[PDB]
Amino acid sequence: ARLAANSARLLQLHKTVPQWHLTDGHLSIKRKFQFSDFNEAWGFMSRVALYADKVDHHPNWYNVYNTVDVELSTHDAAGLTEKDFALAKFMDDAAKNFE
Amino acid sequence: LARLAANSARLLQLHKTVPQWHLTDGHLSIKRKFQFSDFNEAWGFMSRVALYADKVDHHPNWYNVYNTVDVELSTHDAAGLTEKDFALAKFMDDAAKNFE
Amino acid sequence: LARLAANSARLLQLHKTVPQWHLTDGHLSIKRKFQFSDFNEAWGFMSRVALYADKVDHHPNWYNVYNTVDVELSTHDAAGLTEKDFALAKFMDDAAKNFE
Amino acid sequence: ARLAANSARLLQLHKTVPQWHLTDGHLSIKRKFQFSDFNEAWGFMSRVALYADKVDHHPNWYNVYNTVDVELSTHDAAGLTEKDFALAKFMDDAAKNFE
Ligand SMILES: C[C@H](O)[C@H](O)C1CNC2=NC(N)=NC(=O)C2=N1
Ligand SMILES: C[C@H](O)[C@H](O)C1CNC2=NC(N)=NC(=O)C2=N1
Ligand SMILES: C[C@H](O)[C@H](O)C1CNC2=NC(N)=NC(=O)C2=N1
Ligand SMILES: C[C@H](O)[C@H](O)C1CNC2=NC(N)=NC(=O)C2=N1
Repeated sequence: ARLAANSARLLQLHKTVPQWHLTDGHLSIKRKFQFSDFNEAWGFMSRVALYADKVDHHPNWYNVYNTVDVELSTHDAAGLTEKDFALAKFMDDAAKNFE
Repeated sequence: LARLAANSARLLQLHKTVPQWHLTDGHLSIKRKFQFSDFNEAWGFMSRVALYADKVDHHPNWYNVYNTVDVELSTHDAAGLTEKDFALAKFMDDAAKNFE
Repeated sequence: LARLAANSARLLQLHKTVPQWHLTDGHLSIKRKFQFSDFNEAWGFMSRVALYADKVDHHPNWYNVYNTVDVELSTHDAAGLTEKDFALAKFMDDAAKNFE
Repeated sequence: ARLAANSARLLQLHKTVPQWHLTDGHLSIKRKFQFSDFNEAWGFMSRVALYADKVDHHPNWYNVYNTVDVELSTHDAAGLTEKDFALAKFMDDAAKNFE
């Protein structure tokens, strides 16, 4: 179950994915990725897809062209869990390759 | 190419070909929401739409959660609908048919 | 898991479920060659197989040219066929069905 | 039509994609990509896919796990053309992100 706002464990995880913003009573984390074209954006998403289905944890993301806008939270626990941070972390790494 | 006009005859004609889609409001764009069994399908779906989109250089605004993919289409440089939006819409429906 | 043995009863039974596939030679692996209209389909196809493969951690050897995707499956750490190879094979056939 | 072996134009293109080997009477170019896992390999392939269908020119590639083994040539001209080099180049760039 579901990580608590300003919680010790929470802030400790959020340390490792600093570029992501917390909602709005710590119920989720958002971040907005920007890549050079759609081709890059897709390459990105593609890796995230493979990982997501693997660990059975999925993003809510909104792609337009080179933008990919993500908001993450554990549905089944109605807020943040460990899973959301492992995802955000993966995304951050995957996206780093494009810098 | 030239920005199509609301309830225009051209427009309504194309729309007839892609009936599952709702027009905004008015008639600035077209929405539809796909539902597949799982993520795996949804992605198989999106994957093909990706290929087509980069080909014809015209891209969706879609929002994916799990097995649902929620699209809204319109030519940005046209600030409304044009031919390309319906070209897309149709692919997309065909692509999505295979999962029925 | 345990390396399945040639013409073994277990083996033949699974194979019955995935009949379009040819066994090597002998019976170290299983081959099949998919043909779709275009590349776009083939990729839609591969895309889903990708998702599944990284999930179940068991991966194909496939060779893609355009609209044909040519697979050969076998558990490497087992140096022959095992359950996983047939799990795959079946997905793959289902995945590929949607394009008929 | 179809670039000629040791041709001036040929060697000049091949300069820009040095890591690729020439066949065997300059009929095509091969190269073997190696990534950390399949997840990376797919991210790679995914970008190459998008470009390929766009420029209507496709690879012959053979993926196993983290390996992707490519051989490129213009089918319709039975040998190398410009197209093969634009592809190889794209691949090289796409793959560079993983170093
Ligand atoms: C229960 C549900 O049908 C699936 O197993 C998924 C999809 N992946 C998921 N992703 C997220 N973020 N929360 C979930 O509860 C979740 N469960
Ligand atoms: C003109 C522009 O900079 C790019 O070529 C793009 C990106 N892809 C596009 N996608 C959509 N939907 N409309 C466009 O006008 C468009 N043009
Ligand atoms: C044990 C090994 O290092 C990895 O976990 C992998 C890579 N994926 C694999 N794929 C296949 N086909 N057989 C394996 O044994 C396998 N194991
Ligand atoms: C003629 C053919 O059906 C397609 O238009 C393709 C696929 N892409 C291609 N790729 C390569 N390498 N050579 C081709 O001739 C080619 N043509």
